[PDB]
Amino acid sequence: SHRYVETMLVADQSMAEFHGSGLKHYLLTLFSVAARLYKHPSIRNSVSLVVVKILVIHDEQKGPEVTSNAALTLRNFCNWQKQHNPPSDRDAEHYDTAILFTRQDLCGSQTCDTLGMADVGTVCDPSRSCSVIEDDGLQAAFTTAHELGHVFNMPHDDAKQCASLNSHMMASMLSNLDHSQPWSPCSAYMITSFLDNGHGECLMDKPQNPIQLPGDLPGTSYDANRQCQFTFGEDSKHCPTCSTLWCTGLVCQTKHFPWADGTSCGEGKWCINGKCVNKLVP
Ligand SMILES: C[C@@H](C[C@@](C)(CS(=O)(=O)N1CCC(OCc2ccc(Cl)cc2Cl)CC1)N(O)C=O)c1ncc(F)cn1
Ligand SMILES: [Mg+2]
Ligand code: NA
Ligand code: NI
Ligand code: NI
Ligand code: NI
Ligand code: NI
Ligand code: NI
Ligand code: NI
Ligand code: NI
Ligand SMILES: [Zn+2]
Repeated sequence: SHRYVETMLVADQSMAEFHGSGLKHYLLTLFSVAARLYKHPSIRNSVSLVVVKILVIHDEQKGPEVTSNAALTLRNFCNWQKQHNPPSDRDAEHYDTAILFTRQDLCGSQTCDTLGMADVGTVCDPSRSCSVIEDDGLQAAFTTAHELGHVFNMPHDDAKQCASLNSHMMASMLSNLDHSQPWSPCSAYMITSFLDNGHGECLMDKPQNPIQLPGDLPGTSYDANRQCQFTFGEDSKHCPTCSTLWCTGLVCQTKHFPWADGTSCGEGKWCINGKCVNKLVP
């Protein structure tokens, strides 16, 4: 059976100001990458992330209170998004989940290494189906997949329950993603059970005129200078391939993330899975 995750994307005042007019393309660029990831066969389910609504909070007072407190920010946003969801799924802009994006540096009690936040097993509960994502660059696309995993009842891959079942999207710490198997067996089992138990019944309807997702690779929209800007601010640029984006700040810096797929790395070549390869595949 085919599940469709009708989504409202929301950007706060920090996003509007930082991104200007290009904000909405940026949000859908990030979300198209998430959608691709959920179409990977390793999830062992048929799941279509679709956009039915986008809100930009130009005026802070017209949005939820956003703070460095990542937990309090999720809760603030989860309460706030209820007033903007039409009561019936028959409604066209009715959404099964809501995601907030902020330039704000998210922190837990311990560090500000926090990238994102969601409760576990909330997808068909309109009071609880929410995520907040830190915009630290195109890599936030993967924070978004991760958070939605939690929303789909996925625990981290080092959770005790994942032992006999189990590099993948639901890792508790950042490292090299297996591009041939983005989702672990634990992950597949856990979303599969969640849906089998009946907690994905809201996802069966098809969206009405959903907001169209970019079909091109993200690096086609955004060159390496732009990617450095997204992560390090507008004055940053690409440091004088593909494996690690290094950026100015001659002083250079990196969040140890690859160049986005599609990023030009010479005439006739672009990045694909951290490798500079010919655009005309043999
Ligand atoms: C207690 C929280 C832990 C929390 C907030 C930790 S975290 O913010 O550091 N975090 C873990 C790493 C994860 O990595 C995503 C990712 C994967 C591949 C690439 Cl290529 C890039 C990226 Cl970005 C992002 C979120 N956390 O896990 C939040 O989700 C917590 N919250 C919910 C839980 F279910 C468990 N723990
Ligand atoms: Mg890739
Ligand atoms: Na942070
Ligand atoms: Ni604007
Ligand atoms: Ni666009
Ligand atoms: Ni305020
Ligand atoms: Ni594995
Ligand atoms: Ni400037
Ligand atoms: Ni360059
Ligand atoms: Ni470092
Ligand atoms: Zn997590």
